[PDB]
Amino acid sequence: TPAFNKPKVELHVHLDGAIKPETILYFGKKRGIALPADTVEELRNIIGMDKPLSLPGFLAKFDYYMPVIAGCREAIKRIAYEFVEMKAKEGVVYVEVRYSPHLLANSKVDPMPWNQTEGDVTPDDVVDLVNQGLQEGEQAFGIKVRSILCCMRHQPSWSLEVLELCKKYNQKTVVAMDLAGDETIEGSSLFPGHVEAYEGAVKNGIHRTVHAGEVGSPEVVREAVDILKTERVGHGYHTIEDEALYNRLLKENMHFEVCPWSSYLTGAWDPKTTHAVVRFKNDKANYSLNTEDPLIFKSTLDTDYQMTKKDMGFTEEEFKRLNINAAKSSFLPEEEKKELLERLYREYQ
Ligand SMILES: OC[C@H]1O[C@@H](n2c[nH+]c3cncnc32)[C@H](O)[C@@H]1O
Ligand SMILES: [Zn+2]
Repeated sequence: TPAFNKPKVELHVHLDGAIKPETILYFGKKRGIALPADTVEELRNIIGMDKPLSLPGFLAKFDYYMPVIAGCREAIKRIAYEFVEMKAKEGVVYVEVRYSPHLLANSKVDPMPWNQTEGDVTPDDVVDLVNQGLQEGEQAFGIKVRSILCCMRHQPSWSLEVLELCKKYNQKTVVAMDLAGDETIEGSSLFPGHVEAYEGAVKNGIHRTVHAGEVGSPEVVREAVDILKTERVGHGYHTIEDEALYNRLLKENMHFEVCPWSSYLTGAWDPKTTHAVVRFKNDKANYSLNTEDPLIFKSTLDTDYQMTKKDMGFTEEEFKRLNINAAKSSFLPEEEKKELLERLYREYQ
């Protein structure tokens, strides 16, 4: 009994956080790289989370498997193809997948991630590989998929290259630029490289989204909106703490990419207090429901819908509403955006 057994739109999920324990296990053995466990079940209990951690603590779960995928063309392409398949099964008709091309390369990246040995999988090459896997999956499962390239908060030197990658692969799946990573790194939103990459995104027409306000204060969101110029805000739960900012973003119709389950598990939400999404629902705010990192939260898109249904009392009326806003707020060109909307209204009939 799915909470919302109808077509959905997902705007917030990381490719490297949506991998199958099985594929992780396959390449661990195939490359002879160690994993913390040798059974999908135990691998899933080590990588996955049962209780709230902190943002930096949760972020460490990637250390376990990223080395197994990074540097391998076959793996990079495969996880891209299998991602589409996963989303197809969840009943998602349009998705924007995000990831850091740098954390998957093993050549022309400094610092070299995961202590890898120089290879030939360049940051540009990883973008192309994901594109190919994404496209093959679209043909095979029939859903539309697009990508977003992430800037890492702690590594602003990578930022201008991410911008260049967005320019090159513009619409070749690539639709936007994101700022992901450790939100707690004081002043990370303001590092020159990040600011300059975003200034360039604005002048070159490249779409923008920024993780902000999951753990930081209203000010981090204010910097994302005012200085960085995001078109959307990843999370943004703390925005409501500044009635002025909240009400202003509400007026401009700012889109908040909400991830309920994630907010609880990253410690970002005290289950005693009313979840920010409730305020958004009541205020009729522009927001979407997202999974964020399904692998680590041992979850599915339905996890998040069920959660808002059971607690927070969401209805099908709201599920349809927020999905229309997600389609209106997607980074799809106008014509593709109309087609998506047409599709949903038909199926919501
Ligand atoms: O998907 C690109 C990167 O975004 C970071 N990321 C994943 N989930 C996140 C939640 N919040 C902030 N950053 C996150 C990860 O370090 C992953 O390597
Ligand atoms: Zn995220």
